[PDB]
Amino acid sequence: SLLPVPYTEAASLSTGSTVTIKGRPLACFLNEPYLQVDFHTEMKEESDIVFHFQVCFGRRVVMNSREYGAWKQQVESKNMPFQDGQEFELSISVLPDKYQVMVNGQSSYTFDHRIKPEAVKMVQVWRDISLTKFNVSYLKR
Amino acid sequence: SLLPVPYTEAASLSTGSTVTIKGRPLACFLNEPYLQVDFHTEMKEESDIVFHFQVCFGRRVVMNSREYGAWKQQVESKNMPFQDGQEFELSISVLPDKYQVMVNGQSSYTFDHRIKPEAVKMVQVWRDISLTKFNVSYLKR
Repeated sequence: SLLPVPYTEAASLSTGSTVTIKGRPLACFLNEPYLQVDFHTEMKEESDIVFHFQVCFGRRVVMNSREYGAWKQQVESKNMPFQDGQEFELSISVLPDKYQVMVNGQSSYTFDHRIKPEAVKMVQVWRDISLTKFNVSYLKR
Repeated sequence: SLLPVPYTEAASLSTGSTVTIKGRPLACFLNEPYLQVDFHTEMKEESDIVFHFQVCFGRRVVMNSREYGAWKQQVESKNMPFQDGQEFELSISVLPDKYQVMVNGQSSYTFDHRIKPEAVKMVQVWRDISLTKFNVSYLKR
């Protein structure tokens, strides 16, 4: 929609940071659109990924990290709070021990830190969505 | 790029028809962009799919049909003629017994007809590509 997709923003994260995303799938869930959010260690798209979050709408969510070019241990969830045909609000909070993903206000996934969040330099949001809002908060020391 | 993605065009197919697509992946192959081409039986995106062609660039290709709302027997290929970071030219020829997919001029996949190609009313091209050319030929009786 308003923001370009794939969407890339330079970013820094630490405990207390929140990444907020508002968007809509580009296809009905029968057609299995995807959503992906990657927290990268550099601006380059081939850089390592501290937190990879990939939704296959209506089916499953996979989370992982990519470290020195290699994918690590995948975490697979069948939790599916996203609603067919609807706009979603996604919040990703940086807690001391993990990322916490809220979907439409509901805690829905968490992922323990494998790499310190301070390693993040870029966030990419892409695949089969339109994006109307993206924000990273910067209020904490 | 120039054409909107997801790209939808009303279409009719019969023996001798060719669907030609020129585009570029939106991500490096390390990030596993997808490409999908679906031949639908109606203009509605939830309609049945006579031919579903889904590339995970650098990894695999899956082909299938969706008949009365249900996916049928998946065909999986590890053939990967697509080149990292490059524009591709995809041709899909309607032969009497099958679809034949050419990638950059090279025969790369085929899929036997499960539903007559005359059932097609729409083609959708979507997922992680930009599109510069789309054509369906209409030269044959």
